[PDB]
Amino acid sequence: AGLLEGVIKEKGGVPVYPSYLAGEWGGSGQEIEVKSPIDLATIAKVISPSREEVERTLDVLFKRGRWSARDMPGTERLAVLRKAADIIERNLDVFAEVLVMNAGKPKSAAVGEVKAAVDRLRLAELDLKKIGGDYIPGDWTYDTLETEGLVRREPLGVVAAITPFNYPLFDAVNKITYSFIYGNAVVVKPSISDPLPAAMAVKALLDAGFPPDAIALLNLPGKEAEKIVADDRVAAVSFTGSTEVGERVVKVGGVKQYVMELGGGDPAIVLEDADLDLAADKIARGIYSYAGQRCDAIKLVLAERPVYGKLVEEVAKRLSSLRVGDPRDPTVDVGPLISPSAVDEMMAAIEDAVEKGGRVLAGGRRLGPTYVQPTFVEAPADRVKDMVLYKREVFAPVALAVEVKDLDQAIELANGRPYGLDAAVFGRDVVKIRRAVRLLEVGAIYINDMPRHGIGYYPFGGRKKSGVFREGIGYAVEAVTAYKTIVFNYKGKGVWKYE
Amino acid sequence: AGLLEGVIKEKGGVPVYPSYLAGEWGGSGQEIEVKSPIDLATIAKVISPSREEVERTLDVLFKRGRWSARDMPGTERLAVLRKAADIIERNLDVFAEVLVMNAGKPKSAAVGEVKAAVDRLRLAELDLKKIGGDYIPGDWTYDTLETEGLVRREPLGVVAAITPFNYPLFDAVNKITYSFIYGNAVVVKPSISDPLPAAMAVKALLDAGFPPDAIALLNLPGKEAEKIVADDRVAAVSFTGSTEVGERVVKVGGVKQYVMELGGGDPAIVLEDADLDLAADKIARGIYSYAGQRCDAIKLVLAERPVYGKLVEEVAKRLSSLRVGDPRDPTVDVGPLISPSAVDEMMAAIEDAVEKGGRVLAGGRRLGPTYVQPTFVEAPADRVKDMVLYKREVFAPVALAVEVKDLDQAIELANGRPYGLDAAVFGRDVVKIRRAVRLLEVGAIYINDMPRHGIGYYPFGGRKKSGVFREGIGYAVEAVTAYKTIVFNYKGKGVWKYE
Amino acid sequence: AGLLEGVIKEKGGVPVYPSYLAGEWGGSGQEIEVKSPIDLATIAKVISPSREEVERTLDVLFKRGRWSARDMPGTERLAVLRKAADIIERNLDVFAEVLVMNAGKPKSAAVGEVKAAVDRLRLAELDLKKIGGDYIPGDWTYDTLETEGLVRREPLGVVAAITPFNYPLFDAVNKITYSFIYGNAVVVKPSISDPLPAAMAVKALLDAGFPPDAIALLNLPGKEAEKIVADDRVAAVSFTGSTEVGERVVKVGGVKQYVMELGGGDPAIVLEDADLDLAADKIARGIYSYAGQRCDAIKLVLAERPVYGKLVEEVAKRLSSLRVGDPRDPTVDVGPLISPSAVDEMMAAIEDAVEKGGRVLAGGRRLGPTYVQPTFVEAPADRVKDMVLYKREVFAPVALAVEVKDLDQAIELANGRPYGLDAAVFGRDVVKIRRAVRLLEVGAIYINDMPRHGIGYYPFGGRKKSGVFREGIGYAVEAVTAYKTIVFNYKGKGVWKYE
Amino acid sequence: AGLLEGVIKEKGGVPVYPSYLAGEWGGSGQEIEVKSPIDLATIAKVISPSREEVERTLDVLFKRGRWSARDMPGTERLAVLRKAADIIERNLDVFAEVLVMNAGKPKSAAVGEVKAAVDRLRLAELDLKKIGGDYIPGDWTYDTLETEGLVRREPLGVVAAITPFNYPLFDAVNKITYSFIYGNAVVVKPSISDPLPAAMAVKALLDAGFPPDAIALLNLPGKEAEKIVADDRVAAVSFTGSTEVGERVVKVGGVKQYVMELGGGDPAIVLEDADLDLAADKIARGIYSYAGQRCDAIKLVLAERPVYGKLVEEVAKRLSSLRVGDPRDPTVDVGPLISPSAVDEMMAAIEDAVEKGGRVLAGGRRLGPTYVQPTFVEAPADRVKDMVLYKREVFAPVALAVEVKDLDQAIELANGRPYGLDAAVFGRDVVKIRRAVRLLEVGAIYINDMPRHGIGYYPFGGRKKSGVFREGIGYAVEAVTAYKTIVFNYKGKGVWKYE
Ligand SMILES: NC(=O)c1ccc[n+]([C@@H]2O[C@H](COP(=O)([O-])OP(=O)(O)OC[C@H]3O[C@@H](n4cnc5c(N)ncnc54)[C@H](OP(=O)(O)O)[C@@H]3O)[C@@H](O)[C@H]2O)c1
Ligand code: NA
Ligand code: NA
Ligand code: NA
Ligand code: NA
Repeated sequence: AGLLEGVIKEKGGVPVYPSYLAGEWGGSGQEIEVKSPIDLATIAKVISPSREEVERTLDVLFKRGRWSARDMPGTERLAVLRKAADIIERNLDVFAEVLVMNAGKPKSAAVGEVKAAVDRLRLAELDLKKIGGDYIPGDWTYDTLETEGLVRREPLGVVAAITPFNYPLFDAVNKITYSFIYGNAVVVKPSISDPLPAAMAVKALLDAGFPPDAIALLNLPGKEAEKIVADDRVAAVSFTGSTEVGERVVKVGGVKQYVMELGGGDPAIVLEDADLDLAADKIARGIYSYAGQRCDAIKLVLAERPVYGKLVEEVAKRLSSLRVGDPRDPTVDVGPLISPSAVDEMMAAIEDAVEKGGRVLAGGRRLGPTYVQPTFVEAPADRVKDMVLYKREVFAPVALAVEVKDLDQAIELANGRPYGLDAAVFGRDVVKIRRAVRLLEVGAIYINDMPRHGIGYYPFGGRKKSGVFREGIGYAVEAVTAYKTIVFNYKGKGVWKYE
Repeated sequence: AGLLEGVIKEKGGVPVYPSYLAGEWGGSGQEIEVKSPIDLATIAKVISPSREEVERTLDVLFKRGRWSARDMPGTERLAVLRKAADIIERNLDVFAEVLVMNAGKPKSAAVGEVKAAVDRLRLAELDLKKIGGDYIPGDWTYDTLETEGLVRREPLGVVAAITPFNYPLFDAVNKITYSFIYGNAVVVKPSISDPLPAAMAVKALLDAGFPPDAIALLNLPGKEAEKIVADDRVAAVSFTGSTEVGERVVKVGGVKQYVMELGGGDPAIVLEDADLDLAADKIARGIYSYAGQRCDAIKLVLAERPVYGKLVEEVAKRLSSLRVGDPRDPTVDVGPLISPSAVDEMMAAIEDAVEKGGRVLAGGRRLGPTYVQPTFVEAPADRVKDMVLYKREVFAPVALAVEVKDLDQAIELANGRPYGLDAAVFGRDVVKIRRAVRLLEVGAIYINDMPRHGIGYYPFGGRKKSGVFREGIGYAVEAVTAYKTIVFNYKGKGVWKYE
Repeated sequence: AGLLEGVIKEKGGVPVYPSYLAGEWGGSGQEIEVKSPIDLATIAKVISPSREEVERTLDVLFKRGRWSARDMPGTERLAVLRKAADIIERNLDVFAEVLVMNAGKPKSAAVGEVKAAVDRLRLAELDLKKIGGDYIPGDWTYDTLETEGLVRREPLGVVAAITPFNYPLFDAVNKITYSFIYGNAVVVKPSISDPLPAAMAVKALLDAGFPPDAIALLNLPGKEAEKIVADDRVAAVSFTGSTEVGERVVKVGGVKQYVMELGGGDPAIVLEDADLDLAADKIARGIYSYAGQRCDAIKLVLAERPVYGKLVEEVAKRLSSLRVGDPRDPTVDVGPLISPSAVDEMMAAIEDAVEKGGRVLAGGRRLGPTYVQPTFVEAPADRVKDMVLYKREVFAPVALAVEVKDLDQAIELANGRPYGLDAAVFGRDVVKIRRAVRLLEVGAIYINDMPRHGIGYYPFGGRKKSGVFREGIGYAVEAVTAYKTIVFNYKGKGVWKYE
Repeated sequence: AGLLEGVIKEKGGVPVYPSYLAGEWGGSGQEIEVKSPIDLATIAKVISPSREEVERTLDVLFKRGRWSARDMPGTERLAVLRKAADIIERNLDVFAEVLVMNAGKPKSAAVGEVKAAVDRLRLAELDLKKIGGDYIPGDWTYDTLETEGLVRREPLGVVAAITPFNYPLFDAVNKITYSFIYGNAVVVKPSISDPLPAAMAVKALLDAGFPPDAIALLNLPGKEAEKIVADDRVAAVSFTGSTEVGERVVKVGGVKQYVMELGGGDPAIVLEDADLDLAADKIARGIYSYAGQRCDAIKLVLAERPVYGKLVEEVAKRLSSLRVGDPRDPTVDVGPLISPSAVDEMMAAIEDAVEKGGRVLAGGRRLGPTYVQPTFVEAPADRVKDMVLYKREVFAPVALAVEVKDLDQAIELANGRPYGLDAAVFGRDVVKIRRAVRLLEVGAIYINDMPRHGIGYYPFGGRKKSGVFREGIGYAVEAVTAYKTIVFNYKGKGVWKYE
């Protein structure tokens, strides 16, 4: 309704969302139920495209889309993105409501994501900061004398944007924005769990002037998307999700440009130096925000001997003084988890930690099929490494607390997990901070703040199992664009006189 | 002998080359024969490492190598590379001889490759031109106010360098150089066809001071290398070879940083504008150099109506006035092809073209199991697209000639092949050149010269089936290094006063 | 009136414009008459500040202005500039009218300048493209081992913007924009001939939120401004004007950062290669626009033997088929010159050329105290160098035409003038274009178009007598900002382990 | 002798050094005595060029030099610089001896400067890191659609390098290096006090292949150099010296590119946070090195209440435990000052401080016409600002010590001097360091180390009275090079299809 006026179809009491096939909304494949984690009820259905529609869509994106995007000058592409931002902003309440219902996101966080999407589109002007190239004069080698080089970038063509469930709106808008601003066409494949915010974002872009044959939104479940990733007309794949699916995506994709944001959690380190009030506050937030369903959620806290006591005590208080339930009461702090399955995994991970010597300091109580209390588990350094909570990413509001003798042990334990997305360090001493900055094997280190990618104002991405490459204003150009070198030969042509 | 004094083992009349296991030369796996394309005779044997030695080597590279390379300051790494250059240069004749014998490379081209390897090492100082980073002040967004960002690069750790047969020495030295200069350890896996130049380059590096536990040279045949690519301790794979193996490599590798130089041939375009003498000369060279066993070899010539006649006539004359045989007579122009199998493919591709309306303008005659004349085949535009010589890369001295009505048809035929490595354009008119530069889908375009990557003074790499990412002085840092972002939070700390 | 509602004072029938003293509009110094070149009539008066008000203003800019600008975060500075753009745009007709009346600018050119000013402000977002810095790791020298460097930019403080008469509105808005976006305070000193557009731009900026104590507009005549340039609180001087005043400005200023755009005219070269229709069209425009009162006006045309005839013939036709008179009839092409004195100089320069063998091909007739026909004077190469029109910049619609044997003579004659602002080259051949690009000693070379700085989308500035440094989106940051290096010492601190 | 074999002329027992006139050594102007501060004895004479020789030299540099430098490809320029480094290095003892005798430099510091000069030349390869340019695509504005921009740098032509007495060798080699590597010709004008090291450096460069008509060395006393600075053939002036002469230089020069390193001293701040042992050590060194005749010498120490006592006590001990006398005994720590006049100024400045409430904590005793003890004077915050030692730069081994309540007072007192070259901050807390980094108005801030420009590995330069622009590896290109923009117009030419 409203923005999706003539798109959505009320059939049998439940709104039915079609796929956008690079020209027209539609689809003739199986219909799929979309549910809310708030009550496990079916709030909508999405129409998945058939084999033939996928083939036809890719064919349109490749033969026409690449050129519609590329032949639309940057000044107009920018106007399209800014208009889209206006359209989403005036529809703010409706975008937010869908996030709250479809993703189980607390009202204030749902509003924050819509505003992030708006800002991202509006700041596409800043993405131009990394547009340019270089001139390489040839007289620095006898072999290249009287020769000359120009290097610039070019859009790759068709970019596939695969998105996770925890940021259904922002991630799709972000990927669409950086792919399009440089002249690419885009196929969006949102999570089948909450594909609704993506449908709304795309329509807004189409209403804003986005070349109709240069974008596609396909409601394909999991491995149904493999046929898109594996296709030669898709020159790049921008994927945000779990380490496991990412691995499958590259193996199916083969050679192409990839940006793989594979999350995992983040460790946070507290030096005897830290303002514990700031630290406790930021760490508590990092642990529970959106019920820990954030790639940059704090999963492990490492604090030096002299502050471990106070720090862990303060965080525990803050976590237990939270409010669970329905995401609507702006008084509530934590909503549900995307699936009861996710809560099961969390409970099993807490028992594991307890069996291995871990002790719950806050939470630990399941409240429903999709509800749980934010949990903080204390654990001795000599036993934490074998705990599931440490070796894996348990996507939920749960973190471990470990007392350490010094920075070297903190760094060592922080690097001991298989991931390397971000890390946080609270403290004041420049030398210890510099050491941690050099040795933490992660894409980004947050000094005196909890990790927060925001809209990518600062580039972010993983190391180790957390993936490869970065997203960020200006930086994402590297994943959806290729270099083009032009070498000019003026040997013996009289341009230079021996030089 | 000499440089390989105590390494090589004369066993049963044939020198036996061991693998370098990141600490000691050795190996206890199968021994493999290395032959010369000049006479199909066995000139040496290489010892391949066993499963256990591969495992132990990777373990050394990962646990110690990363740190030996990284903890050696750049100033010393540079001294190591410059010393290696001195060592290879004083052993020039011996490095060249091995190239001529093992690769079938003509004396002057073998000398050129050794000199390229020397220059590459010596110019590692220029690779530093892309060392730096940026400062991202946070006051351009209300959300990032009193915040601040630092972005820099870091070596990934262990880089796997897989190399082709056509540049056994330069490619290994190039990959080792750019991986090491930034602080990485490296596993080199050369072609099992001519692994000898690599063994000599590595020893020279080791004699020059290259951290002994930071490099490895494994004589593994084809799929034996898969276990290296698939290992999690290998953070990046730099591969130069065929499209097919590259595809297999990524599928085995999964998520990691990749530089894939997958070759294919290059098209060359001649406008009615061109100096035909320069064009004929450069195109003839591009067609026959090293018996067309160059990724940047000219495989297709497209010339406008008014110059097609003269141009094709001049190139034919130049190709037929060449001399085949043994690579030793500096009077000789073309040596043998790496295998008789490669010549078979070439002959079958020439008949195919003839059957589809193609006509031989020069060459076409096989001279031996590994010898053939450089061939130039004329073909009508309306039938060339289905010819094997057009649809595939026939690694041999053979190119098609096609008359075109204008630039648009030239561009269209040039883009019609599945590859996109380089393209050449001879002509003078700025407008037509700019159009071709924009529309040719290739990593690099050479204006008025045949395509030649040289030592990578200008970055190069593919598009389409030719691969992804670039190699070049300064640019290769992108494939063997990862970004690291440091975000500092000074909110409410009094650094700024509302700004 | 309107925008200047409570600022302007109707006194004795003529509007009186006060100076803005960094806080309040006012002034108690002599009043000065502002006239129109259209009828030599007094259209307004401006109040110049007294010695004391200049001193107090500088004191405010220095003690408070630097901090109001600097402590306003970039996000707000940008909002201020965008609001100012909205305000000027809705007042478009009024800004234009004042330009037509006060500057003698033809209606369509007056509208174009207001729109340029609007775009400049609106695109301040693009100026951020050159914001960043670099990280300089210290391990590339033994002396700097365990050391590290950060380099960034900082606003200088108080920037003095001195502007010419030919672009009274755009130049002030441009200088104010680039100085303010980086955090500087600004003192604007417009030409006393047409200071009205500047007063209107400043008020619009103040209405938009520009820190009131961070900007100043002083109506000081010529050498009265010297006291601003010579003051130590002025850290930078951005000057656009004649070579002579620029020289005086630096000598008075002493050591400080300078951007000196000193104009002079531009030469245009036509190769036998050129599309003469495009060339004739563009060159005619370059000669007459705004009655040649443009720093980038074409003052000399050099065409090779074979096209000289047609080219000069076409330009002559176009120049004589123009319409002079009052700048209001959108049917009119050329308005008056700023002063009768300027027309006198032009007539004397035409006779000089004639006396030295020059022949008028178009125009030559004076129409009034401030009116003249666009003139094109033919001249033999062997005598042109001593003609006033060649050795000087005669700010008027007048250019020389000279036939040349080849490119080398064209380049030589083009470089023979004492200026080096821009040069234009029409032709197609890449080699001849590259040669001209290398040898023309000018800040900017326009290929196949007349020179036009526009809003500085491409940086521009002089060489030789045309000055030093550049203005342009992103580039002007170099003149109003200084570098700041931070070197960190971690020697023996355990950050690095010998590296 | 040796290197200066056939150049120097033994006349009347004292070696006579001629000027190098861009082609031949010689000169026919007045001869001038060069003395040693070690014994006030005449150690040599230099021949100054006559009016005519200055005119002829400039004429050679302009008409031929610019082209000899520019037309020598970068690869050869680099070889020239590296050869020069070899030549100076093998003549190390002789270069050092002359520094010790002519400049009064302690043996170990004289050796350090020769080695700095050698490294500078040898690392000219790193200056290439800032060679490149940018491509500015035109589709981000409707006005620039189908347009395109290339920006690169070009040498200016003839650069004048004026050098101070405190680094007679390094400063000349540094300026010559960065001016020449980019293709400029250079006129060197060394201090008339110690012009000998410059003569030796130039000869070495000439022996190494430096284009003979592209360099000049003129022994002109003070204002005799004005005729070089004021000449239009000199496109840039690189000046290192006092604020006063710098001011005179620009006023004489008028419009041109300038790099003005005007020194002044540096303040050092010690937070209650600092390792006082490191601080005391570094600050003592910063105060006395080369008898404080360093632009980056510490002139003021500001330490917070709790460490002021220990810190000042430690520095005093270190300063008084030094050894004065003759610069030869490697056991000696401090040699003489360049002139007795310089010592007079120092003594008068110490009494002034004492009269205004200052108290000597170390030194204060004059030992001879050119000898003095390193002095440390304590002073109350409420009276220091009016002391000569604070308001001026007393080029000598003398600094003030002031106790401060906190960082804000330290920052305020540090910014209270009229200079702004460098500042040092010792401490650990990131927040206080960041605040000081933002608010100290200086070109460079050294964290936990004394200020040391070294060879310019990190760019350096002044703010306020300390001058404008920077010198440093890579950065100096900005002062001796100008931008060149090439704008290509393809409007309606079919390159782009509406974009
Ligand atoms: N900012 C930096 O990076 C830096 C580095 C090192 C030194 N410095 C500063 O520079 C000064 C160095 O000592 P210095 O005593 O030799 O100072 P200086 O007198 O100012 O040195 C001036 C240089 O300019 C020449 N000169 C003097 N008058 C001139 C004129 N009217 N026109 C053209 N050139 C003229 C001098 O030649 P004569 O010798 O013939 O008079 C000398 O070579 C100190 O204040 C120091 O702090 C700054
Ligand atoms: Na694939
Ligand atoms: Na893998
Ligand atoms: Na001054
Ligand atoms: Na001058």
